[PDB]
Amino acid sequence: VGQYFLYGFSVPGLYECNRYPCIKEVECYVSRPTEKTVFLVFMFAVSGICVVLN
Amino acid sequence: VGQYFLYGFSVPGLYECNRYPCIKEVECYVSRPTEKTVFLVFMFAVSGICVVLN
Ligand SMILES: CC(C)CCC[C@@H](C)[C@H]1CC[C@H]2[C@@H]3CC=C4C[C@@H](OC(=O)CCC(=O)O)CC[C@]4(C)[C@H]3CC[C@]12C
Ligand SMILES: CC(C)CCC[C@@H](C)[C@H]1CC[C@H]2[C@@H]3CC=C4C[C@@H](OC(=O)CCC(=O)O)CC[C@]4(C)[C@H]3CC[C@]12C
Ligand SMILES: CCCCCCCCCCCCO[C@@H]1O[C@H](CO)[C@@H](O[C@H]2O[C@H](CO)[C@@H](O)[C@H](O)[C@H]2O)[C@H](O)[C@H]1O
Ligand SMILES: CCCCCCCCCCCCO[C@@H]1O[C@H](CO)[C@@H](O[C@H]2O[C@H](CO)[C@@H](O)[C@H](O)[C@H]2O)[C@H](O)[C@H]1O
Repeated sequence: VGQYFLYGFSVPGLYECNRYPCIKEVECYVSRPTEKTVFLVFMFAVSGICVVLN
Repeated sequence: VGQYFLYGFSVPGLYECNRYPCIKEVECYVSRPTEKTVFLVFMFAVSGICVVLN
């Protein structure tokens, strides 16, 4: 449940952030999103299989 | 009238712009605003004196 609520399914390649150091909203880029989301989906499937067995 | 409507009185030292090349709104800085606005005010005063004489 925590993994589902925290990370989700897909990893956004493009992010928009606006904190104190940055004067206005800025656009940052993430590296290798596809591999991260694929492996996250695989981990979620493995956890679901383990839950079903339990 | 054209000078009053176009430029105004004060020259903003800080500008906020958002055009097609710039993804989001960005903050640009102007150099020597005080001298520009002072000389513009002097030119406006000279034009007003000339208008009064005319
Ligand atoms: C032992 C058995 C029951 C395991 C079954 C595994 C499922 C819990 C997993 C396997 C594949 C997963 C799917 C793979 C791909 C996607 C697309 C994905 O779409 C997006 O990321 C874009 C849309 C959105 O933001 O939801 C939404 C989740 C979903 C349906 C996943 C939902 C969860 C699924 C069905
Ligand atoms: C022959 C005689 C009638 C000439 C008179 C000259 C005036 C037309 C000029 C001289 C000084 C000028 C002033 C000098 C400084 C300012 C402050 C200036 O304030 C700002 O820039 C911030 C506020 C705003 O945005 O209006 C507004 C215009 C004003 C009153 C100017 C209005 C026009 C004035 C009165
Ligand atoms: C052992 C048990 C552990 C229990 C753990 C419970 C953790 C709870 C975390 C609460 C977090 C609240 O803040 C939560 O942040 C996440 C991610 O940061 C946001 O999540 C959002 O962005 C992430 C990526 O950043 C996307 O993958 C997701 O789909 C989207 O919803 C949630 O919208 C927000 O609700
Ligand atoms: C010989 C006669 C010539 C007649 C000339 C008539 C020119 C008319 C120009 C119309 C322009 C309309 O666009 C006009 O742009 C100016 C400046 O770009 C804006 O002006 C705004 O920004 C400028 C600085 O950039 C400030 O100094 C000004 O106080 C503020 O109002 C006006 O808010 C907008 O109305």
